Amino acid sequence: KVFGRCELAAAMKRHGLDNYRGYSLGNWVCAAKFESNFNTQATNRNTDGSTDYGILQINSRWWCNDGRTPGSRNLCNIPCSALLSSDITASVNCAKKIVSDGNGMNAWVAWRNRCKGTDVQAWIRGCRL
Ligand SMILES: [Cl-]
Repeated sequence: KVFGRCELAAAMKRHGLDNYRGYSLGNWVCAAKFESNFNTQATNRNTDGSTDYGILQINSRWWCNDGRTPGSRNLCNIPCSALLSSDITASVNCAKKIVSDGNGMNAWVAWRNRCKGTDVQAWIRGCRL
């Protein structure tokens, strides 16, 4: 499904992402906007044979196993199919692991290039959280 901005903000806050590992909620909402345009079903194929899945575009080479990616490490220990659900729990749980591995939100290029450096709290402005 396609989430609305405040709708996603509320779901992410309920899932403990606000200020997780030092990243305020706005960062996560901004990343999702530019990574998948708030669509839980977005997929992107990469040159290395990997694919990015879901609202947070989680990669199959390191994080989830999709069964067609060479050198897959499955660090979140979940099939990539689970990250295409309308429910964001699995994606969020994996996202928490990705940010904890020691490089914060730099794993997400859309966040890195289009969110970082801007006023990200503007992404949750107007929402009841
Ligand atoms: Cl899969």
